[PDB]
Amino acid sequence: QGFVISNELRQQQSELTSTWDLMLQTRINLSRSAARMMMDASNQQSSAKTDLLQNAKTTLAQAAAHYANFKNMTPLPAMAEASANVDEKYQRYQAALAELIQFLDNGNMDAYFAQPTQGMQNALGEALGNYARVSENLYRQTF
Amino acid sequence: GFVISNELRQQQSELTSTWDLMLQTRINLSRSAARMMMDASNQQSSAKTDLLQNAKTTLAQAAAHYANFKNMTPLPAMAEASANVDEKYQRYQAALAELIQFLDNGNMDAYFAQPTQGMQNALGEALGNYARVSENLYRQTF
Ligand SMILES: N[C@@H](CC(=O)O)C(=O)O
Ligand SMILES: N[C@@H](CC(=O)O)C(=O)O
Repeated sequence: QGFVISNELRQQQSELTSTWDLMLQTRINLSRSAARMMMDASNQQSSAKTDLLQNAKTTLAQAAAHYANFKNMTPLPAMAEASANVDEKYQRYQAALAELIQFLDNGNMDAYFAQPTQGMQNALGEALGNYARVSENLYRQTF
Repeated sequence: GFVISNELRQQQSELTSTWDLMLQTRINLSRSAARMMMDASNQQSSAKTDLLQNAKTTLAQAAAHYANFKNMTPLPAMAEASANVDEKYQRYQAALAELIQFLDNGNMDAYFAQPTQGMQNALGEALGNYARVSENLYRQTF
């Protein structure tokens, strides 16, 4: 520990980082799945793969595993605002990604491309970037 | 308060940003190639050329962050060990840049055939190894 339980803040950032990266690979997988889905316009797309969609399911499960860990460890009262905003945000992005797997799972390319996914993602990154600031800024104080 | 721990955190944020932007580049490229398969009226929604262009941009910013990282160094043995991160980054960056020209030149065969995921994994580990060595090994050793 030390700097306001430095190790703690170090572990939470590790969990959030892995959760974040894992949600990004989930989106990559969906996308690679979608691009390969041959059912568009004047083109046969590419090697029809649903394994990639299955992968998406797995990575989202893994990201959910890490967040579950971030949520069950020594919660600091000062990080209460930052942590909740991280929750307004994670639940929305995780639900966005699942609306997507559900669309690719039923051939609903109507809804898949139309979903404003990037906005949901940015909002989480903002929340995550904010958690990082709070954990250091004026939080590195007292030692 | 130490020069070592402080420069280690600074480097962690530069790498995190690089990694994120390279992941963001891959996502932008993929969304373009998907939109490139049907080409259903390119516009605000079907921002295919626009996603290809954003991919060029996020990759350029990744490059910049790495610049800051390589533009500094006080740690001895660490760097020696972590020439691994540079190798893996050198590799993955070229992979992303090549996918941009394949997509740009409409070479879909080449875009899908490239073993991108293998190169990104290699980098993610190099990064996790950097953190392994930074943590304790230096975070305690000064
Ligand atoms: N809207 C979805 C699918 C797509 O546009 O390719 C996304 O942002 O991933
Ligand atoms: N090989 C490229 C394109 C694709 O396979 O979707 C990638 O893995 O990003």
